Amino acid sequence: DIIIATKNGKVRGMQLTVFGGTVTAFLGIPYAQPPLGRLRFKKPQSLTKWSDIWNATKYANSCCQNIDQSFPGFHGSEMWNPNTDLSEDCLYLNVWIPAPKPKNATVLIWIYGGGFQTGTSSLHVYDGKFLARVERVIVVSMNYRVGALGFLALPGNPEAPGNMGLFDQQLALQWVQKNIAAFGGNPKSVTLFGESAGAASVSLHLLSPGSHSLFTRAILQSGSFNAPWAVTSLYEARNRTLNLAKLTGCSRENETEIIKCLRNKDPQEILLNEAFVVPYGTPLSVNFGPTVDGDFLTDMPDILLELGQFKKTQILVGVNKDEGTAFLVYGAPGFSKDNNSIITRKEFQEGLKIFFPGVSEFGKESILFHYTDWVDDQRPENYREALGDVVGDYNFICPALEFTKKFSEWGNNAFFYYFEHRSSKLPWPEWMGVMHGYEIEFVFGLPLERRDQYTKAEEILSRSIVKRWANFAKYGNPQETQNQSTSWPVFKSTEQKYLTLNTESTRIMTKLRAQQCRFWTSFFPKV
Amino acid sequence: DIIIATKNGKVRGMQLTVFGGTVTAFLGIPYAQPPLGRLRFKKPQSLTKWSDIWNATKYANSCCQNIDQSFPGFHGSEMWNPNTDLSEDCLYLNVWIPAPKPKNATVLIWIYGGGFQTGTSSLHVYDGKFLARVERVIVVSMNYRVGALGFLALPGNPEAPGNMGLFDQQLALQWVQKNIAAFGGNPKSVTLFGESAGAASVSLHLLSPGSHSLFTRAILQSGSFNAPWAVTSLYEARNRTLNLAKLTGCSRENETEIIKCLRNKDPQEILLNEAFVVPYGTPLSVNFGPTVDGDFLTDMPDILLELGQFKKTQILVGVNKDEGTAFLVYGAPGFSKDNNSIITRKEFQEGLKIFFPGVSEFGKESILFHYTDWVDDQRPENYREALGDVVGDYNFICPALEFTKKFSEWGNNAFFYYFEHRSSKLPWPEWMGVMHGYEIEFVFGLPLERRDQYTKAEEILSRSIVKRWANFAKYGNPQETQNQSTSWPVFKSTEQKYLTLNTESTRIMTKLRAQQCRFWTSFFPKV
Amino acid sequence: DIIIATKNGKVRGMQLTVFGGTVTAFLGIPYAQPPLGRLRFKKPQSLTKWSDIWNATKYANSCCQNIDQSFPGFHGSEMWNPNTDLSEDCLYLNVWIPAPKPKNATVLIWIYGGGFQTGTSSLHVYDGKFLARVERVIVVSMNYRVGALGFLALPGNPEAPGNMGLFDQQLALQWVQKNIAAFGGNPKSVTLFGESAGAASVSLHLLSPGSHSLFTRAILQSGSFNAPWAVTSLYEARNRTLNLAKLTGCSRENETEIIKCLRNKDPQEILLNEAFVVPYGTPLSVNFGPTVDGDFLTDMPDILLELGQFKKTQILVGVNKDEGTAFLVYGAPGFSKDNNSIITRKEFQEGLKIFFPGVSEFGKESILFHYTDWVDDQRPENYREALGDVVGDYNFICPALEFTKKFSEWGNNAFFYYFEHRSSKLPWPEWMGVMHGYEIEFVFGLPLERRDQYTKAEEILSRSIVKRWANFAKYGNPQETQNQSTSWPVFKSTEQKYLTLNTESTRIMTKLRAQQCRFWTSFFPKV
Ligand SMILES: *[C@@H]1O[C@H](CO)[C@@H](O[C@@H]2O[C@H](CO)[C@@H](O)[C@H](O)[C@H]2NC(C)=O)[C@H](O)[C@H]1NC(C)=O
Ligand SMILES: *[C@@H]1O[C@H](CO)[C@@H](O[C@@H]2O[C@H](CO)[C@@H](O)[C@H](O)[C@H]2NC(C)=O)[C@H](O)[C@H]1NC(C)=O
Ligand SMILES: *[C@@H]1O[C@H](CO)[C@@H](O[C@@H]2O[C@H](CO)[C@@H](O)[C@H](O)[C@H]2NC(C)=O)[C@H](O)[C@H]1NC(C)=O
Ligand SMILES: *[C@@H]1O[C@H](CO)[C@@H](O)[C@H](O)[C@H]1NC(C)=O
Ligand SMILES: *[C@@H]1O[C@H](CO)[C@@H](O)[C@H](O)[C@H]1NC(C)=O
Ligand SMILES: *[C@@H]1O[C@H](CO)[C@@H](O)[C@H](O)[C@H]1NC(C)=O
Ligand SMILES: *[C@@H]1O[C@H](CO)[C@@H](O)[C@H](O)[C@H]1NC(C)=O
Ligand SMILES: *[C@@H]1O[C@H](CO)[C@@H](O)[C@H](O)[C@H]1NC(C)=O
Ligand SMILES: *[C@@H]1O[C@H](CO)[C@@H](O)[C@H](O)[C@H]1NC(C)=O
Ligand SMILES: [Ca+2]
Ligand SMILES: [Ca+2]
Ligand SMILES: [Ca+2]
Ligand SMILES: [Cl-]
Ligand SMILES: [Cl-]
Ligand SMILES: [Cl-]
Ligand SMILES: [Cl-]
Ligand SMILES: [Cl-]
Ligand SMILES: [Cl-]
Ligand SMILES: [K+]
Ligand SMILES: [K+]
Ligand code: NA
Ligand code: NA
Ligand code: NA
Repeated sequence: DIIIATKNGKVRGMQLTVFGGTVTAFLGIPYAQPPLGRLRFKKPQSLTKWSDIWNATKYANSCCQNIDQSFPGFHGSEMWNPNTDLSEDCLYLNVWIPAPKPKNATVLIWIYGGGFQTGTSSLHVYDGKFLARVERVIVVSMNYRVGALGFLALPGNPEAPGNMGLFDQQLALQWVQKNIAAFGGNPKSVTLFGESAGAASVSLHLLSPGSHSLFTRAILQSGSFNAPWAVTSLYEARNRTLNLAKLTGCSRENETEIIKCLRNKDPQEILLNEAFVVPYGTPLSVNFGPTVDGDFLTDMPDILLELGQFKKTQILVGVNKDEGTAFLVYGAPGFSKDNNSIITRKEFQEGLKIFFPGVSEFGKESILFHYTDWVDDQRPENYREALGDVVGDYNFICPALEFTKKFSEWGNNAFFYYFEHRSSKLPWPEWMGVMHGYEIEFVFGLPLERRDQYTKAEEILSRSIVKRWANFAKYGNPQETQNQSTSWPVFKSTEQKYLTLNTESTRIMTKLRAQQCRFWTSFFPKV
Repeated sequence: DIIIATKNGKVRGMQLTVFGGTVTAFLGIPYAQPPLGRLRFKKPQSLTKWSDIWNATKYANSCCQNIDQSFPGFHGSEMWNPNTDLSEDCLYLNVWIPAPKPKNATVLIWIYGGGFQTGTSSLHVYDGKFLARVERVIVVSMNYRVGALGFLALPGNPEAPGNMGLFDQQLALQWVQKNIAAFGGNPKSVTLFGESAGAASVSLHLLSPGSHSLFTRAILQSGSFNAPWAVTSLYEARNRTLNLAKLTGCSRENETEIIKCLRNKDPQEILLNEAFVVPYGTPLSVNFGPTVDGDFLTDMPDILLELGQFKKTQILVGVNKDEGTAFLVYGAPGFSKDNNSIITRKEFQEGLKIFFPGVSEFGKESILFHYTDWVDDQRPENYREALGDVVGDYNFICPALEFTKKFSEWGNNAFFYYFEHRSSKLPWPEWMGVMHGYEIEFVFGLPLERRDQYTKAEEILSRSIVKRWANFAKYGNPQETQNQSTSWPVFKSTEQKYLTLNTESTRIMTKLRAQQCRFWTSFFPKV
Repeated sequence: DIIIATKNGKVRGMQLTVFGGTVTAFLGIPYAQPPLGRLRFKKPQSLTKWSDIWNATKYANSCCQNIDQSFPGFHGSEMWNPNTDLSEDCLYLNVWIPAPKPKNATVLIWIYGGGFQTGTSSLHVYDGKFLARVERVIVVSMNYRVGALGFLALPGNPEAPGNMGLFDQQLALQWVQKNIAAFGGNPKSVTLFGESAGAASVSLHLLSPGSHSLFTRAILQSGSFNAPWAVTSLYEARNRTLNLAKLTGCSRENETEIIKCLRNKDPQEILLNEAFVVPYGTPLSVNFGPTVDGDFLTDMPDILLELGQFKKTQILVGVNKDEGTAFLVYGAPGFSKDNNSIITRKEFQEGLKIFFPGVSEFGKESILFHYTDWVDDQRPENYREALGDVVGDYNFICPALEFTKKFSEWGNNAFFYYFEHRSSKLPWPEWMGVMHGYEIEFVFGLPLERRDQYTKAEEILSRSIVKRWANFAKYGNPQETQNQSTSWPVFKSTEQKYLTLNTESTRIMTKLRAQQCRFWTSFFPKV
């Protein structure tokens, strides 16, 4: 029976057996007033406090969200769907601590991705028990609001100010500051890590004055706020809020009246209308996401990045070799997870329409030109691979690299990785390669479980990643020092060294995607 | 009558005459609850407090320990045996202060060696009266628990958490922080110094967060925690604790029950069984020593060293020219302190078995290969000298040099010495050369006593060492500035300058044991 | 009527007219209990406090001291004799402030010289009214005890611990810290300046931990503690105290009894015996001066200087072109202030005996050799000039330069001057050149007074010195920025730039007395 006294009252955890040892799991601790009724669309409000013992022995409700129904029965898509009841009552967090209770352990705080429209902390591939067991760190993860319920913005209006889910994340960091010592944690040694939209969140906490003292350092897996899906302009955000009102029958003259009406809608009516607030979407559409609110974010984030206005600390940043491929089967013509998807030039052309719907003809021809100068054989997979690379380079890899250059130009140490191992168990087909999201199970140490059908080479690779992430969190330096590992150099503009993560041999390389990123970073923005 | 008010009450010292002046000695001040009964195997508990005057006019009990009985009646071994009653009631410390009472004197705190299985602060060669007299520093030394009573580990279990004797040392540093100003000491100018296991302790205080604010700088004489005898793995430590239980009839199912039973054993039964907790020992075996406990030591120390996680301050590190020779007469075949020990190739081979019992045949042939390429004469002492060098280089000199490179790579000033003077009075034979432990009497200034049969050259050498150690403690720079001495350069990786200490001429040299340490440091660990 | 409330009570000043403006002078403010009766030979004790108004309208008693009677009626010697009653009741200080009262003025604190055997703050050439008038700084000066009454040492015995007059100076700095804001001063911007023994005092405050927070920066005019007259060894100090006891009939067995007896002697009996505590003196003898007391001075000062243990701040240091000449007429044979003093080789030889009484024959021949290799003419003044240079280089110039190299090697800015202007009014004869002590009237701005028979060129030179000293005190940089002056470079070891101060043209030169100082600094000490 393990009971911890928190600031707001007692909580009871549960003991788990993990690799011949024990971890204590406190699952579903609340960290804010449930955001219901008059609190829908508002900043999270602080927790009242309880007497008696709160039982943190099961995962809580996931936040309301639309679900992926493109591949019913298929584990490759379905593993990302929520595995707890959906509810507006979802502001809870999880804590995994080593047993015996540690004395002053580093804390790793996970922020899930999902486009800021989806996601939940309770997914199997984010289970923190393995990290707590093996590295003796404490792992924390939180649910935060997503979609319109988390990001609806009528900027400047506190009834719906925008960025509510980012404030949810913030309030959970504050909970760790006030409470984690009771669990044997060091509030002075907190590292945020997150993937995709979770990585873009981590990058925005580096920018938010109110987050600066709530953590020590940051890890960004395939995401950063300068990615083109990551931040909505004030103009598109007001437009979206108003389109949502049109569709739900809540157009009014007074803006506060609009929100009042929106608070009477059932969550379903709101979720059903989210896809249509926009005239054309792509598979990467973020209809309701971070905005410049004058509160969480004081100015356009590209300006803060460029002018050095962010927390000074070390970062670890990385991407997967085939980021863009998972998205091609959610609308590009000629793609299928169930065949080899050899597409024509005409199909490639139509795919650019799917992925770059607002872009001029010239803009799209410039993409085709940069990506279809073949080298040179008449390989049939040319157009299929080019489309995946287009989508991965624009959306993930070039923004990650550019975030990393700009951040390290102000004097701090940065480490960059390129993940290139395809899981032996991936249910998606082979042409999709080393997909977006499929490093996460390596970072959380799932292949450390022998029962679990990963190869030996994969266990060893995961074990080494876990040690490098942990050494980064504790010490600021992602080395694996005992096993003659390749030493991981800092990423500097100029040399731009990065480390490859793979099962065969780990390499130091330079200037990842140099020709492609010159295209996306210096030319495409002008288009 | 000299009485000092401490935090826990009054203590009375005694006045000594030393070189026509006076020193006040407070011998046997307690600094913790005696660790008896239910306190055996636990962290030291803080002192209650007394009324009336505590008389600190004699050395206290030394901690329980096995004694060296290899050479009964021989001063060379017997001078290292305890010279006060053994008792579990042994947590006391000594203070020597100049007379008249100084105003804000630097403090030197001595930590004795003995393998973490033996040792005591009351030995003649650790008498602090000469340093206090001549350099006007205050000298403090403490008894700390050794053997299973000090280092038994069932890691994570507070009944026997491990590292108890290191916590004893810590609690004595805390006593100096709270109390030394009353004696005319500056708690802000404390230097730790220690030899062998005492030097490895000093190096672990550089690593322990709880020790960081309890001292200013560090001196390491023939020892550092990366020496292969200095730290026990969790795995060997649990195994040893359980083997100890088997032998004492204390195997139980509940671990806390094991410890409860262990607390009913007479100390002798525990001491008698210590040698056998291990399947084969060597003369350097440390059966019960420092472990990674999650408390004193938060992670494997080689990781902390490599990643720069330790107190930033100057260090003084050194070794003796023939470290390994003293050990050859505690089991290598063909050695004797009573003859010249000319050994054959076959004897050298068997000696490697004595010193490298768990090592593969290949591992041992690789030692023979590196050390027996003769230059080149057919000198009969070849194999005898090679064995001493093998044992000194692996166990002391290469680990000291590697500690020193890694520590100074993070920006702090380091000074390295090579002691090469054989005492005119050494009772051990000539082939043993400049032995392990025989600088200590020079550091404590014993040859400053003319009555004492050291040569003039030795008095002068000791006087100069004492001044360099004192200048290091007070000022961070071990120079002797008045007598046209050789200026002592800082040790940097790259140049690796060190200073030789000898009676003839003091030299600046580079890259001590460069070829040997490449062997022990980069190859041998792989074996 | 100008009345200032101090910590110890009200004081009344007087108004002076100075160059068509007003200065307020508070002369004779007490700063310690008078050191009489049982307080003779002890550290100064803090002031009780008074009611009613203390009248600070006249200079106080000067401390007991022997007087210079070598040239009765001669202004050149007599201007340095005390011009107020002598009394053991002499711990007072003076304050000159601009009118109107300034708001946060820099403070300059003057410490007079006189061999630590003589001197007083009330001399005409130390009048601070001109500096306060013209630079709007506040000037403070104090009387401090001299001779045995100020420096008698039985080291470690608080009845006569040594350095009492240095503690007098310290207690006056503390008075300025606690009280100067009431006078419109900035306790955060205090510069010490002093000449000869006063300059050596300033250099020892840079070394004393208890003085570190009592001032900001330092100016050293012809003096520093590494000069060979500036510090007495423990051995000579005990010997002197005991010789004093022999002569006064106070030899006892108990040392505290010796001091008790010494406290019954009339001050005259003590002063009369001071010259004889030593077997042979020279004209630069300092019979009772600073010692290493373990209190003011924690270790030998040459060690602290060399190892960088002193306050980190800017210094201004300088010397006069003919330091040594004033001393030749107090005992060297063949010298007279009343003729041209052309001396023979034999007279030069005897003069070395006067100035280097304890030195071997070899030591003295080595001086003759270094200084009498003529260039080359058979000029009759050769030996006369050589003796002056011997005495100035050994006693003042080489020690000042060496202090300045060592101090600036630890990173702080240093400025060095060479004063080479002979006052138009000097009453001493022409062969004595630019004498020791005759910059002081330039620093205090006496030639700014037109009524006063200095030339125009001298007024301008003084005005420029005053501005450079003031800019140094206020800003750390002794520039005169408005009148196209020669920019004063920092003194670095390596280049060793210094500035010449003269009436014609001000020059930047390098490596003052390079060949002579190599002799005194690297060879002579071995002799
Ligand atoms: C792989 O499967 C895809 C997905 O269906 C096939 O794409 C279809 O091809 C037809 C022609 O029969 C188009 O008119 C359809 O509209 C496509 N369907 C969709 C739903 O996009 C593709 O042709 C197959 N490719 C292979 C076998 O190489
Ligand atoms: C020096 O003394 C040693 C120590 O005894 C001798 O070693 C023994 O040599 C014998 C042969 O007589 C071996 O079988 C023994 O087992 C050795 N004894 C032990 C106890 O180790 C050595 O031979 C002598 N060496 C000399 C005189 O050069
Ligand atoms: C200048 O005056 C000095 C000082 O008196 C003269 O020195 C004396 O010379 C005589 C020879 O008549 C020595 O025996 C004396 O002992 C010296 N007297 C003292 C008191 O030192 C010196 O000769 C004169 N030099 C000149 C005129 O060039
Ligand atoms: C944990 O470590 C920090 C520094 O990182 C320290 O200030 C803090 O007080 C520690 N707390 C413990 C050991 O409880
Ligand atoms: C280091 O290597 C060993 C195998 O030689 C393995 O058991 C262990 O998991 C490795 N540790 C890390 C952190 O990679
Ligand atoms: C001793 O020295 C320190 C600085 O090293 C100072 O802060 C402290 O207060 C001093 N104490 C004394 C002189 O009592
Ligand atoms: C310096 O040298 C002298 C002998 O010339 C000697 O008496 C003294 O002990 C030496 N001091 C040190 C610190 O070595
Ligand atoms: C004088 O200047 C200092 C800084 O040099 C400042 O901190 C202080 O308060 C000032 N006092 C005044 C203007 O009274
Ligand atoms: C600057 O020069 C003028 C004459 O041109 C003079 O009156 C003044 O005293 C000078 N100031 C200083 C500080 O030297
Ligand atoms: Ca999977
Ligand atoms: Ca010895
Ligand atoms: Ca004059
Ligand atoms: Cl085309
Ligand atoms: Cl390159
Ligand atoms: Cl062989
Ligand atoms: Cl070299
Ligand atoms: Cl001659
Ligand atoms: Cl030059
Ligand atoms: K090898
Ligand atoms: K010479
Ligand atoms: Na489903
Ligand atoms: Na014995
Ligand atoms: Na006179």
